[PDB]
Amino acid sequence: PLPPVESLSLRQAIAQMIVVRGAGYLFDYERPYPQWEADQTTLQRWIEAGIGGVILLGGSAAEVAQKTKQLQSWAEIPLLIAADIEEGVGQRFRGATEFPPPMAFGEIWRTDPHQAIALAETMGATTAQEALSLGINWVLAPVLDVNNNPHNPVINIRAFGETPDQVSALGTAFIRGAQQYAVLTTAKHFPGHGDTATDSHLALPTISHDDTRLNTVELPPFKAAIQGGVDAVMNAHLMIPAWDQQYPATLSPAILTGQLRHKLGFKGLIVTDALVMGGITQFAAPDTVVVQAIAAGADILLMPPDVDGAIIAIETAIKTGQLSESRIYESVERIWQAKQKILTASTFPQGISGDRPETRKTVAMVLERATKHQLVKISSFPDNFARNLIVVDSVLKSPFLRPNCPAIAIPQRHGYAAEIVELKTLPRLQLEAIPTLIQCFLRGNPFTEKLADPIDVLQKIAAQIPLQGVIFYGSPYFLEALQTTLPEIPWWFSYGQMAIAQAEICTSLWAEFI
Amino acid sequence: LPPVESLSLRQAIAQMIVVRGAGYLFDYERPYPQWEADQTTLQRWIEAGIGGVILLGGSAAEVAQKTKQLQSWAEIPLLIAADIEEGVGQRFRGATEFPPPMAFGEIWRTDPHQAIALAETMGATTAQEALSLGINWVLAPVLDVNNNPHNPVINIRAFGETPDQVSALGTAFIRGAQQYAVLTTAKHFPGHGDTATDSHLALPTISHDDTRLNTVELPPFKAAIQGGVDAVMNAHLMIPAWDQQYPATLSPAILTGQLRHKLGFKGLIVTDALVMGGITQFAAPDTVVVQAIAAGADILLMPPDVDGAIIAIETAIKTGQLSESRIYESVERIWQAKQKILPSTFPQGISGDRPETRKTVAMVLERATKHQKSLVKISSFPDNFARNLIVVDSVLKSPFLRPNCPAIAIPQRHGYAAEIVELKTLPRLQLEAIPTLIQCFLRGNPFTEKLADPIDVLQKIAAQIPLQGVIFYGSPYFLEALQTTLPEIPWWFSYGQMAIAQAEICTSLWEAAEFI
Ligand SMILES: CC(=O)N[C@@H]1[C@@H](O)[C@H](O)[C@@H](CO)O[C@H]1O
Ligand SMILES: CC(=O)N[C@@H]1[C@@H](O)[C@H](O)[C@@H](CO)O[C@H]1O
Repeated sequence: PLPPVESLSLRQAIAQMIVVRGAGYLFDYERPYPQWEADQTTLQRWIEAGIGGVILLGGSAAEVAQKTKQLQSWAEIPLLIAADIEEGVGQRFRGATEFPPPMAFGEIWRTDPHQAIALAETMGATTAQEALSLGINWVLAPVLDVNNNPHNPVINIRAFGETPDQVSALGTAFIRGAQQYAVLTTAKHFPGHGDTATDSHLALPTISHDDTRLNTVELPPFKAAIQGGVDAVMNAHLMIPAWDQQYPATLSPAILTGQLRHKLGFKGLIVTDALVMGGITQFAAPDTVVVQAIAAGADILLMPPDVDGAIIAIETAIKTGQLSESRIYESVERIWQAKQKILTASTFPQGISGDRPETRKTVAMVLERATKHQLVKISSFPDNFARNLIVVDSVLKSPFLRPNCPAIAIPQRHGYAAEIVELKTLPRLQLEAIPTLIQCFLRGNPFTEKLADPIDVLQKIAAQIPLQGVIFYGSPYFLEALQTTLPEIPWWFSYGQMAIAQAEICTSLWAEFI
Repeated sequence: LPPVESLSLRQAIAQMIVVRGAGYLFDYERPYPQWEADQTTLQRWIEAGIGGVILLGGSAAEVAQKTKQLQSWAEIPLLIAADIEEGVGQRFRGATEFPPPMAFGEIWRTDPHQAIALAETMGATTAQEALSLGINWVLAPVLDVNNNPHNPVINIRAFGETPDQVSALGTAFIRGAQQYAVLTTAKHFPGHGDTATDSHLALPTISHDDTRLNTVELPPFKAAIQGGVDAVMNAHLMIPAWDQQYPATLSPAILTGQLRHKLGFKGLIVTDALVMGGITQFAAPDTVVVQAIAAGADILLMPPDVDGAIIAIETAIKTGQLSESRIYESVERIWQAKQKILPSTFPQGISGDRPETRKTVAMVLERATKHQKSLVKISSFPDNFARNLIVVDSVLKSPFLRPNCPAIAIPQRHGYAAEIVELKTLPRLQLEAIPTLIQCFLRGNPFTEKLADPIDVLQKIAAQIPLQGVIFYGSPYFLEALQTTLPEIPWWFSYGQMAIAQAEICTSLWEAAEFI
């Protein structure tokens, strides 16, 4: 059960407003990012001190099930446990179901809205159901950003489309689908990251548009989701000069309170986007940030750089009259209302879809319909006489490439043998001139300063080398420039980078056990 | 367990079979569908009375789920095996990963007493964590003596280059694991140590006489037999001196004569995986299986066709080419082992952060390490000014490389930006000229045609580039060539490829805003 609010000490109350960051992996030494991800002693200590929630990245699903069990066992007040699963729990945690990125659904809506809505619906339902089963009760999604800028490095295919109505529908469908289970759902990133070429992880972006446009494009998904009863809204770190010329949205009273809590009438959790992000740490000190953000009306501080001193800063702000105890508890009340929703509810593996056919088919359907082509069928050759050239953003970021994955195995049956290189390395690579297939896995994500421009390196290569064809996985936006730069060579494209998206494409083109 | 005679001849036969499966809970997750039984097949074969399963892949948590699942379908408890040579964590992450056996041999050169005590800790921690996950059959230690520095498949998987060295370390590992109820397996009799040919690809030819075999190859295996190793796995090797017509796997002279009789091994005699090209190029799947049992094997590991093996056996019993009493002899020995294996529940039993365990791993890596000069430091540069060139065998085969791993992160802080490339791509890559650090993780393993040989391509790069240093992880065998061919470039070497090994070496060369 949940204890009455006023029974908390001012410190326990403040602590609730803080969400820290762990790893899915059980042990300290497995942590990929020890700078940002607390160890067990620090995590237990925080939870026993009343920390409000934990956001987890990394680990197999079976592990997260084990982590969240452990984490919850240290908590007197049940923890909000969040993970960013946009593409489905499978995106974050191997062993759960990964869906194709939202922009894939975007396609289907253009052509067939009634069906697109319904897929997003079960996209949300399944995401919501598997999450509960891993012990994750807070889904930070849907992304409601309207992507108007082909060059947007951070949002890109994470988005349901380029127009507000497309995004409105497909985003509320997802919320509707998840609403079938008890998990918080999160609209992000207010008031939309849609238009920039700049990534707020790297630096502070500025969207120039005025209030008229802002209500015309950026806002409606958000309006829709709030009327929808989305549980939480995560703002981005952005300069919105038409609303505030001083502060980024994270720190602005006019934005978080004036525009959002008041004008749009959002009664849920206003959540700062991660507070360790380059965009914001560059703007102000970690303590200025926490206090100013609460001032601005944020209910939840997501991943503050210094947690121990942040609580202390808020305590000191409260004594110096810069904030008041009542303010803190208004935030607790909202936190209670959401912790109330999550307490009503799955034991791993039970609830994971797995080999369940109905799910596998839904994933395959979405890929198929969202696909884009020129039909053409390419050449076959004898063993290792040809080259399957796989080009990826980073190799440490390419989990979708695994031994015997369709993108490798299939072109191999046909004589092309795989070479895997990073797009940044390619230009400096001297290729044997032999029939060659190029598959680029490239898309936008967090920590992408600018998108991939394979077109130049490719044209150089079409002249140097006998291209059979080029497959693009991930971002669509470079097709326009591909058809224009190289009409000669046929191309195929899919939104999915995953094994089953690979299988579909590669098939259409036509011994090791350990 | 039920009396041995309660089993139908079909179930007796079935106990002699161990099939391959993946740790991942679901079918679509299997990286090797051809060899790895889907969940339906696995359930059918188990209910038919199959002897055991061998698992590959999955995190440790994933695997505990799997094994619980598999034992539930079995009336006779299954042997469940994985090849955890390097610690359960080699296979299923989340469990403990030890540096490879050779690193223990390295220590043994200068300080045998420690090296033996460390090896025993490796054995005990490995048995302990295995039990935790539901893995009762540890296929290890490898007893091969690696004489041949060019040996592709064994390489650093061996505890060393001499019989006395392997016997000591190998038996320690055994005595360590003997603190828990698990089967230990010696591999791969009569030792895969000296060949340049990987038996996964082709049938190795072994020209050594009987005397040489007893001098080098065998003595480790005897030490383990007197030490009580529960099972002995045999290699597919043509040893004419022993059998003119058959590989070790299919030869009664070798398995029955040399192993069972001459060495008096009373445990499980296990074939090497029967899907390997070394054996399959030799005979049809059904001949292979019956000739295997003929020669005295108690366990048929991963027969290429399972259902067809059982038929083929039943038939040969009819024609009396095999014998029914001969099937129950092997079931006797399987009964003896299963008697033993009859734990604790995951995450309990997993060492995790236990500082004794973490220090053991760290000490091994640290005492096994090699560097050209007493101590040397590398220059530092401004951000993204220099090059960190990571060279690996295969990118899909390199799980020790993850985002922000020390090998990437540490040089990064000193201004060397990451570039990852496969050794096969390297000689064709024209390098930008900035001071460069090269780290190649290259080692012997299953499915290796030839040992990766960087010496030539490095030498070419060395003349064209301001090379700061070369670091090798894995196989030691090219260091002499490095030292001779590039005496002016400082080098560092470590047996381990994992985070902790990168961390150690890289830190020593000198003295991120990214969260997702
Ligand atoms: C614009 C953007 O990348 N937003 C993400 C947000 O979805 C996520 O929840 C959090 C980190 O977990 O902050 C950012 O990394
Ligand atoms: C020479 C060699 O490496 N043989 C390995 C053996 O180590 C392994 O235990 C077994 C089943 O996995 O068969 C082969 O893959």
